[PDB]
Amino acid sequence: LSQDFVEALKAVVGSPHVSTASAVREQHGHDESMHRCQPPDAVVWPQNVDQVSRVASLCYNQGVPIIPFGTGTGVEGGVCAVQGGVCINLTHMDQITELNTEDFSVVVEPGVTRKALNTHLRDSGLWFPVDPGADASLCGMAATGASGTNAVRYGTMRDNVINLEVVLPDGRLLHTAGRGRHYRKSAAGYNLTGLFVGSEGTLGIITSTTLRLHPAPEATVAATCAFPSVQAAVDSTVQILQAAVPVARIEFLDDVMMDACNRHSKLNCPVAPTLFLEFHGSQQTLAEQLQRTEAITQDNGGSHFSWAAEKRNELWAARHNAWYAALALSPSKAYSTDVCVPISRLPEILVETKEEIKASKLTGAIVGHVGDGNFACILLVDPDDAEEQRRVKAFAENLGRRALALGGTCTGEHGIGLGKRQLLQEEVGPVGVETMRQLKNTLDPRGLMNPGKVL
Ligand SMILES: Cc1cc2nc3c(=O)[nH]c(=O)nc-3n(C[C@H](O)[C@H](O)[C@H](O)COP(=O)(O)OP(=O)(O)OC[C@H]3O[C@@H](n4cnc5c(N)ncnc54)[C@H](O)[C@@H]3O)c2cc1C
Ligand SMILES: CC(C)[C@@H](O)C(=O)O
Repeated sequence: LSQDFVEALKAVVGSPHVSTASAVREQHGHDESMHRCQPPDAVVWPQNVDQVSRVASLCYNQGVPIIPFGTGTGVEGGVCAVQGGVCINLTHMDQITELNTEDFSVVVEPGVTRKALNTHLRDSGLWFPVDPGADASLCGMAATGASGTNAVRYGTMRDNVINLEVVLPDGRLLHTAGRGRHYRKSAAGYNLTGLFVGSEGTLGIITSTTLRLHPAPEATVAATCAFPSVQAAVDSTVQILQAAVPVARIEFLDDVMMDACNRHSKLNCPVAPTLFLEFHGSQQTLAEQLQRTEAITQDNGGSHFSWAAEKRNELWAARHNAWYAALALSPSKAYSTDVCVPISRLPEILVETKEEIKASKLTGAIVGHVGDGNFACILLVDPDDAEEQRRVKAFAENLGRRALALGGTCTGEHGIGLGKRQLLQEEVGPVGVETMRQLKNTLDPRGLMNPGKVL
């Protein structure tokens, strides 16, 4: 990467905000996944949207790849600079603007995390529900199409993103639903917002997100329920959803995951396949949701609810850190699967996955947003064991195809990145692939917008 080009970058954002140092680049060449670190040629921190546009234009017209970088908590190698180029760390734009409490909406820049937004919303009676376990950039969550434990009731990022400000690859500024606009529904033209949610930085750079806010629940109750088998826990989940109990959270941990979270946190739950549950409503509706949910779990051998305030906070902090609890079993890197299937097929595939984990030499922990028909298998890797690494690939790839055989999807929330590109081709077929690629080509003709990812 030439000296003239570095100086041009410095002319846009300022000398302290451009780095070609090896250590700085290596810190931006990987996320939380096992994908090998591939350092960008430079890291740049733009200070405002005009600078983002000018950096993109400079890179695009010089043939230099662009890698958007949020908080680096992705798990599919999205930020890995597989073709080098300029990593654009967006987190110095960290302002919350256009807070509209009366319309339930807010605008956030990429440096704002969910924790920052909800802390600033304290005493407002509103909150933002989509809750990945990591302290992630909200614009990064828009880019990956993230969900979370609350999504079963309050929706995913796709459900809660109202508008996006996007710097297109050549530097043009797009407001996907129109500058400053926010509303509950629209039929005006083609919905551009949904195209950029889940685009993983391959269609442009999200520089602000307009988010739907939600009213805080009147009352909240959380509990855990232990089961004799995976089958019993997942049958309960499916029957709770089919009875239309509006649970706020319903999370599955197998016995391995439960034990790992016990060891990594303040919990001392029975080591067994377990559901973490949370209910929102008034006192009347809570008692009614509880009684219907306990009846279903009892029918499948579930324990009486272990109730949980500080202890719901420790409960959900343990769940949110399950990824790190799993890593701490083999102090190793990990790969995560992320399939999502029609809910009636969830018992088949979860039980089958548990049986396959045991039948193989591999270690795995299972945790899942099962209210969405979604779960993750966390598979540890010795970073220096090449034989283990292909067995992990082979396992994750066979699980993905089993989900596809059931009518599901290879990723419910994490995205495709580097790891699921072949599975995506099988999921949507040749006309789906060509259509997606035609969309990529019109927004990024030169193929410089995070190349090598998704497609
Ligand atoms: C402990 C843990 C728990 C997690 N739990 C969940 C969970 O429950 N649900 C879930 O969905 N994910 C979860 N994740 C994954 C991850 O946190 C999410 O995918 C999150 O949305 C990534 O955001 P980020 O800014 O950290 O992404 P990064 O890793 O910085 O980037 C991810 C991808 O998005 C692109 N990108 C980032 N920011 C932008 C932007 N502003 N504009 C355009 N493209 C951009 C990058 O180029 C890359 O391709 C978890 C991760 C960890 C470590
Ligand atoms: C599996 C990890 C990465 C996240 O998706 C979670 O559900 O906690």
